[PDB]
Amino acid sequence: VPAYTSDADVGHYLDGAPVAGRSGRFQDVFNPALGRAVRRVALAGNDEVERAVASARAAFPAWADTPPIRRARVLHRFLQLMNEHRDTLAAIITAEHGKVFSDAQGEVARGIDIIEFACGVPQLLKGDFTDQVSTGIDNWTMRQPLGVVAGITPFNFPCMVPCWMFPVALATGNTFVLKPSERDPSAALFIADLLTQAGLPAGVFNVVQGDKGAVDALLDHPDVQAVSFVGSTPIAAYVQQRAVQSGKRVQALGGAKNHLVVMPDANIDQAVDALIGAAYGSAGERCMAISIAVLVGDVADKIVPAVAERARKLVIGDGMSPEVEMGPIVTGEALKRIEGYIEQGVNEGAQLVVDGRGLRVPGREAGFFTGGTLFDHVKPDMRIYKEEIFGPVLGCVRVKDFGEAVDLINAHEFGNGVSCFTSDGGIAREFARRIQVGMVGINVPIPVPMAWHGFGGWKKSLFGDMHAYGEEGVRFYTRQKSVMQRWSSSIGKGAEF
Amino acid sequence: VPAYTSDADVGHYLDGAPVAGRSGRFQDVFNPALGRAVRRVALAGNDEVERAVASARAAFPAWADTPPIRRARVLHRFLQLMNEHRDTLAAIITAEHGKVFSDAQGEVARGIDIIEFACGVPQLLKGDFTDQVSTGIDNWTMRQPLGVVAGITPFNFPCMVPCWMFPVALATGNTFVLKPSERDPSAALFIADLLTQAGLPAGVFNVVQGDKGAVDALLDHPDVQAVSFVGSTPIAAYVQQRAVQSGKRVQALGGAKNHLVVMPDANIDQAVDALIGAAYGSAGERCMAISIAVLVGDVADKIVPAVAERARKLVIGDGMSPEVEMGPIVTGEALKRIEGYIEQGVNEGAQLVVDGRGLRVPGREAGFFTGGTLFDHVKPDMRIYKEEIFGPVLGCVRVKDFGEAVDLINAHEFGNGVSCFTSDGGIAREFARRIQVGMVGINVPIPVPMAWHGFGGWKKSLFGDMHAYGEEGVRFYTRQKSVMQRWSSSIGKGAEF
Amino acid sequence: VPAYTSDADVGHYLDGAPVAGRSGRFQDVFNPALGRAVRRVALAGNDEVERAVASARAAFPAWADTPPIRRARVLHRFLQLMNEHRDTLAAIITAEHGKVFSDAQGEVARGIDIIEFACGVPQLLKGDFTDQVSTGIDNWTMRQPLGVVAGITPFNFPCMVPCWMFPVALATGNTFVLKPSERDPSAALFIADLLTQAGLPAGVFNVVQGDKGAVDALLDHPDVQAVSFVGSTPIAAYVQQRAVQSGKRVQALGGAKNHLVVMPDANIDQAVDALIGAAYGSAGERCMAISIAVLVGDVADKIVPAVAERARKLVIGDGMSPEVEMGPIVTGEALKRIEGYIEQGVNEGAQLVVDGRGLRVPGREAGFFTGGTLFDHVKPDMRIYKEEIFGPVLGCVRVKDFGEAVDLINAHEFGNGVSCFTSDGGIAREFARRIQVGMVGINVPIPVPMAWHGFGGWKKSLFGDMHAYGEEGVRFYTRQKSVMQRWSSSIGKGAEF
Amino acid sequence: VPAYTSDADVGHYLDGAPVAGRSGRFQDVFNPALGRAVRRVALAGNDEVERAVASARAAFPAWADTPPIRRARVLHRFLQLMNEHRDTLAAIITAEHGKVFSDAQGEVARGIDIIEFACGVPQLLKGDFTDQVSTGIDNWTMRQPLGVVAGITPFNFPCMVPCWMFPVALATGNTFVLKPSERDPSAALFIADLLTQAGLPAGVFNVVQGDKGAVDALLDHPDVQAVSFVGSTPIAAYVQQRAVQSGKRVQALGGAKNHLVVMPDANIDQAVDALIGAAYGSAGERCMAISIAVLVGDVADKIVPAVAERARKLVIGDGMSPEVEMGPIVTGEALKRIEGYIEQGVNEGAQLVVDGRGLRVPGREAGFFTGGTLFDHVKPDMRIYKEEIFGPVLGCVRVKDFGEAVDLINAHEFGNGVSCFTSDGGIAREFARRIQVGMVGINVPIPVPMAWHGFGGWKKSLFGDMHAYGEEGVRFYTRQKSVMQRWSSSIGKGAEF
Ligand SMILES: NC(=O)c1ccc[n+]([C@@H]2O[C@H](COP(=O)([O-])OP(=O)(O)OC[C@H]3O[C@@H](n4cnc5c(N)ncnc54)[C@H](O)[C@@H]3O)[C@@H](O)[C@H]2O)c1
Repeated sequence: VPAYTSDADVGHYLDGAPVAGRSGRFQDVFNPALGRAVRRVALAGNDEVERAVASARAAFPAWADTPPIRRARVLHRFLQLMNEHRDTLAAIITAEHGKVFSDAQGEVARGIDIIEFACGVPQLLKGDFTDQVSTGIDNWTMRQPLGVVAGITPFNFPCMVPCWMFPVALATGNTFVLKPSERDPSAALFIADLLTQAGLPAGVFNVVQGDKGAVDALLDHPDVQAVSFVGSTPIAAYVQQRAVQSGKRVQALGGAKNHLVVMPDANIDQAVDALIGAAYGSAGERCMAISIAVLVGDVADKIVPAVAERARKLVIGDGMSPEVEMGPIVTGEALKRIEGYIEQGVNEGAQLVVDGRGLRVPGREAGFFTGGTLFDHVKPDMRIYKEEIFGPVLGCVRVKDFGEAVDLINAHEFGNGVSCFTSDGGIAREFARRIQVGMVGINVPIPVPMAWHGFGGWKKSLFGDMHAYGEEGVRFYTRQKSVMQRWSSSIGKGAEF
Repeated sequence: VPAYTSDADVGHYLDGAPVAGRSGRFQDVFNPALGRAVRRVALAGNDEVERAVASARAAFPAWADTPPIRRARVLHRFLQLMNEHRDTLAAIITAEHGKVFSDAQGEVARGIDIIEFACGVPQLLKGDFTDQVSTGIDNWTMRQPLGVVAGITPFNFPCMVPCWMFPVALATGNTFVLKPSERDPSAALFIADLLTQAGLPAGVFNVVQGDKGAVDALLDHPDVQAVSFVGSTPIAAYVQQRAVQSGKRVQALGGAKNHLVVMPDANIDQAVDALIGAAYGSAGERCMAISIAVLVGDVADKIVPAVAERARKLVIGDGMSPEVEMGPIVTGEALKRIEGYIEQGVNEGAQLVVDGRGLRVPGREAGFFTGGTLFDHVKPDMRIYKEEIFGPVLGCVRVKDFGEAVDLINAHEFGNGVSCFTSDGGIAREFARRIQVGMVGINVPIPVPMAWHGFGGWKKSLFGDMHAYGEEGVRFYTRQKSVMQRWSSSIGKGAEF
Repeated sequence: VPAYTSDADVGHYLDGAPVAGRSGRFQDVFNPALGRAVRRVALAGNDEVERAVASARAAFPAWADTPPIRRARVLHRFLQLMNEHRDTLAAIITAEHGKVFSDAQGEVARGIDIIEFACGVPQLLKGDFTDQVSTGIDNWTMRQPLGVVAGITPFNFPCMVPCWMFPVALATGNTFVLKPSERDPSAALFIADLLTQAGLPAGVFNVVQGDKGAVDALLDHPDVQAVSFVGSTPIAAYVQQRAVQSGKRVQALGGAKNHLVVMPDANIDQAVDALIGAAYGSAGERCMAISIAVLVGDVADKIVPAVAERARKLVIGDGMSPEVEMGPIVTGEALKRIEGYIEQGVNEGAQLVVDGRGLRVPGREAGFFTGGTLFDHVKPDMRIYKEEIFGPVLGCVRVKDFGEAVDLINAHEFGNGVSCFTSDGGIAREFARRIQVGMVGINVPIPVPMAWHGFGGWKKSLFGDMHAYGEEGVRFYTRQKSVMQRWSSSIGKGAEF
Repeated sequence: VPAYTSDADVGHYLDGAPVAGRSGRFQDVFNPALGRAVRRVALAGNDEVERAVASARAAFPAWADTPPIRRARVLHRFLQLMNEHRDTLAAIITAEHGKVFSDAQGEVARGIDIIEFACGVPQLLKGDFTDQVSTGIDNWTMRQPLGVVAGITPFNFPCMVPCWMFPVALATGNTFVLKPSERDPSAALFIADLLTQAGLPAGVFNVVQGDKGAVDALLDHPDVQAVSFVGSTPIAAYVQQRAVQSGKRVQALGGAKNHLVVMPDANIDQAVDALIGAAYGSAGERCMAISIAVLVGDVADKIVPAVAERARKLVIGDGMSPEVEMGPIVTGEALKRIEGYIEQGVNEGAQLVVDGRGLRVPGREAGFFTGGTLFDHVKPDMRIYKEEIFGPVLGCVRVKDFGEAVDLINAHEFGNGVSCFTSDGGIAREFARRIQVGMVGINVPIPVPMAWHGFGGWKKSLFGDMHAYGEEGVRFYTRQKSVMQRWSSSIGKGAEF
């Protein structure tokens, strides 16, 4: 599969067709491996957002009246098409985001998993029927679609996060307007085209490109019923407040600071492999990336020297090269912020075991590249421990026993993911049932739940009370109706009745 | 059972014991049938709210560690005690609220139904277990309690609405702080005493009396996790906004304007009986009360003359008299507001078929009594159609056919309850699946769902995305955790392993 | 699509490849439209059955260890292949069975529906997890595959009935041996080939052709765990007895005698259309075919004259002709038995309104053709009312009111399907909740439940206690295991633990 | 609580009242601690069985028409009564069965748990409702009662096993006829009296005493729909065959041979305590009793010497003495058979570490008493390993590693219960998912599942395909009905419609 190249402007999607921007405002889109802009993306105004919402509202009733099995068959055709063109989408993601090609393939596969789950929506839409609640009265419940829903997605997963939202929403009978991240929008348009090739009626799925202005226009529109958001914690709080102020259902996912605990009885080699992978995959630009390593007892001297040796030997380069393990950062501002965090960590007393600054890649000297960074003797009061770096920086914190590690983890402001490596059943049971984290792994560095369970963190990692996809996602996109029924005597109509 | 009389001050409940107020501010509590104050209720300050929250937080961990079956057994003993003392509670409710004694007995029975449902919580807390999601990895989910939750309840159901909230919350493993309506608080204290007699540990259930100040103190406290509110629409919106601003889970129920549709093929006598009962039970002080009668075709001339004849013959008096069908209004200000609504309805062109103003009850001349009021030829642009009166006022709106009635109902701002009387299966099916209302009745004037389904309206009748009690109530009070587990080889420990 | 022609012998399927018979015994296979044999089918001995069972048992462990999502993906590829080659399978079914081409297409579509449901097996295999049943003890359940299962299918649905069984059994992790009807076996082999093209491992699905001897060999084999059977009532009882005697799980479906009730307030034209279709589709060779019309009140004179007029105008001929509505009978012996039933009905006093005997089709004079037959004034004591004819014969029974019809239906020995045509809600509710029939239709002549509900009749129509496909089908193919877990203190291993 | 004494004849229960026997045949009932008969029990003939079945069939329709919530309230009152009189029932059980008083109290508590689960039947009877399966068609399922069901129970649990059956059957809407064990029938009558005091209508619950003749009369009766049986394997197979031959739903539970595995990393003291308790509680007369101890590696020398030391120090005497840990055997024939098994074990080469024969209890010299017996070096080919002794006999089998123990357990003919003691997570996971046993314990000697999961073994331990109580028990007592509904246009009735 050849590398993705294109210079045309990136527009919006409306009525089952691409449309060029009309506001006159554009933003450059960079190739991170080259360090220069390659195309532009239009920034939609209020009128284009209103046009997309009107199209979705016009399309909603007929799509809602469609039986769920036919909607599932449309999603089945879309799944076939997605399996057909996975390499092209992965190449687009590598070109714009900058991750490794195999990582993009894995992201596409993870989105296809959610689509596979959504294909079975007739089973998921079962209501409850109760007969003879009193003498001659029956009572049953069902769930019905809301209307027009909106989704706002980040840059690090331009394909998987939209697949967390739109398949289930379309399966339950809603219409969707998507606002992708402006740093890598092309994938969204690609997906929309595939949705049109699968037989989806026009207006059911629309795309608008833009920034904070388009988000505010979406949040203020009275014809929008629900909002799903994925991003950082402050923006999630702002989105939740503004959407609740206008009377909408909101779910918003925030940031993370994920810990991995190594017990004295853990497998050392597997723990080192897990730490390396989960800390330096995709250059640490994942919500489930491990950023703090908690070392218990005397295993620290068996972990830090090994991990450092693996950190210096990472292969860094262009994402389309097969042997490359880590790609560049998305933008230069993010790279500068990561370097500032490293400088702050050095200034506040943490030991800099491995320094990744000042990296030059041959043939990619202008790319936004950096090396892996490893700290030691990190303290809870340091800024590199409390704040989210979102880069290839790993810190090590040493504790005396299991209870100290549990208390340290429970005191953090984030509750997204946690992992523990051990061979003892009782320790695993107590850690699983005592930790204040939404997603827990036992010898699993990145515990992303399956498509039929749902994704969601605790504390400041989630604003709302429902999770993404799964049965939680099904319930978020529908509203419950109850019906109580009885009849009187029919002898009036005739003796036969 | 004798009438309830008492002159002691009404205080708060803390640590399994009543406590007198310490702020120094009190509010009078009236007997509506007599028209004069009979006791006082203390208004808690910020310090007393903080004390209650601290007690609940101290009690939370041990109660959460208790197995669900033992919590269910505590609730079972509480159910036995509630069945033992139902008449005393009903007499208290009649004395303070002013409803008929049989109506109070029905309210207590409806609360006991929710307690009966909550007794079966071990079945409801089943998680999902999946084996071999990949080779050697298992994945399971569970739901865990939130912590300290708060409930805010209105005056019209001083017993049933608190039973919508605290039984399920206690069954799932939370601690509860209740803020009852200050117009009739005594019942809450009674319930708390019963909860202590059933073996509930101290601090798990606390009561604070007060007003907007106590509500703000509860909404601002950082140790409170969830808020449940029942009341009018503006206060519900205010509560939701203020609680979301501090990062809490919120559910808030608002007002209503319930319609009943009479089709040309309906049973006339049963329709008249249903209209009379559902419009003039409890003096129209119910969220599920019918306030608009929609008459289709030529049945209007068969409905209005009959209903009016029943409206003039209502027996009105003190709630403890067995023959009385309707009691007084809760306060004199509410009576004045209802009379103002009647005057407005006369001024705007509606025909006043039956006028209930200027009623004097022999022996209860100082009571807040009023008669039944019936309007005719009500239009959608009138204020008596758009706004909630919350009194014994019924208006009649005439339409030409089924579609006009459906369009009229779907254009209202409220979506709480709706009813339709017919003998045709297709009309019932289309009405049930097309109406934009949360709770639907077919020949059922007041379609309150069963304890295992849940209570909730649509549009401006509910702020949030979860319903009260049932599985929705169970999910509102818990948070989901996912666990993924795997193990490595054990050959290192020995050849036997 | 051309008509299907082939003269090769029909063999068995083993280890992912066709195999020729080795017993030396064959049976002729007829083309019903031509009236002559066109090919042969081998009849397997005991050794070939044992070979198939051994292959399935050898393949079972690896297939059971496969994660459910990969099995679902194999079924997804099989679904794609089935959608690709539906017309060829329909042509084969028309050539051997003799039904109309559109009817065969509908049968293939109905099987594809069950495959679509089975593709979502990871959701269906969720167990129950409960935490802290007592202090420190957890309890969870799961369902695991049985092993080798066997299926026995009739002639009238050579594709749909096997799809009732093998997709769910393969999804839950079992291996399958199929014994198709010897009258039309080719479709089974076709399906097996498709299953091999989708990536199914060898030995997971095997086919053996034969007769009572092969069935007895399957029922006596100690390595077979479960048996599913579809056929007539006496054979179902025999199969259940013989399989239970050897300690196996059994489900067996029997015969039917389906009634349709016409109320005085029903739509006459729609009732006539439903009666014609459900009585003369596929020449009455369906378990859900309507064979008795129950007429209530004075509607009989509006039903019998119309239906008869439609019965004389049926177009009968070769199944590949587009304008043909009814095809021939499967064999000449069945045609002779149907004619004997008609003669018996004439002899016992029923009025022969329309006689279908003595039919000659131009160009198909040797085919097993017969016309539609209509009786009137049928009594419960007649043999044409009590016994199943399984042909294009419809009888009419007149009753006075609703209760008489209900009592008549509840006294029959069969309980498979029932239908009622009315416009009254109360009558529909009472009929649905009072009738002693497994499958009920309100204005639906053939109420076959959806893929996510399950298929099953009552009384003599089913031997066992579980239904086919759906959650019932999932539970039939799995066994439940419970696990209770606890751990002791880990302080012995170290102070850190 | 005083010891239970009574000399009146034990009769049957009919129409909510005790009735004396009329056949003229009686059987003596022994006090095992005294060794002499104390009363008689009548053995019902065919006519009395027919009378009980007729009474149940007469009572069935009204009980089935009762709403489930009222049936649940009847069960709630019964639960209150059972909690009130638990000590009297325990004393009766101790007097007739001969177990320790605390053991009888535990049995009563375990039955009360099942009653508590059954009190929540309205939630469990939820059907599935699906809207718009096609355009204008809805489909929903429900479950309805079967009719008259019969239960047959053993001697070792005269209270708990009947509570496995009749509460769920009554909750789902059936009528029950009970055939208790003739060795200790009084408890059944006691329970029936309590059921009458709770408001149960007459004829819903009937009791018949007897033996094989009464069982055959029950199995042959055409008005009985379902049979539940608990007992030994040969009788279970006979009952299943005879009940299937007459077309009934059957579930039958058989015998057991439960193994406990001790790993080298297990806690030695806790393992010894578990072995002693689970092997010598209730004199080994439990289906979940541990009869084989599997010792892996070098732990055998740390287990056998300790266990033997505990086996010689057991306190044996009358069950009403507080300090007694083990009571006598139920009959003298059972004691003789146990002694014969011990003699056979000595003859076939097993080492008799501890011999319990020749025991004399001071003051109870005529009682059917025996001591604890411990064998060592037991082989799979011995009769004491393959056959069920059902007494206080424990054998020890030594294996080399984990795989040998798993292979040994999987080769047995019984699959009821299994336990494994270890501190390693991976070993526990592999043992739980690989063992061919229905009920599994990790560090739990007796893994009886909770009331909301269900009880059932595998292989020769269960005949049928459904388990006892839980959702399996709910599904066994009900049959599923499907309803598909649609309506035509209503414009014919009028323009308004
Ligand atoms: N949707 C439902 O299920 C439901 C049920 C019952 C009643 N209601 C509604 O309740 C209303 C009648 O009850 P009410 O008159 O007691 O309602 P309300 O709005 O006064 O709510 C009562 C509660 O809110 C508190 N409250 C009142 N004003 C407040 C303020 N400004 N700030 C903060 N807290 C404040 C009170 O102290 C009390 O605890 C009607 O509108 C009726 O429709 C709704």
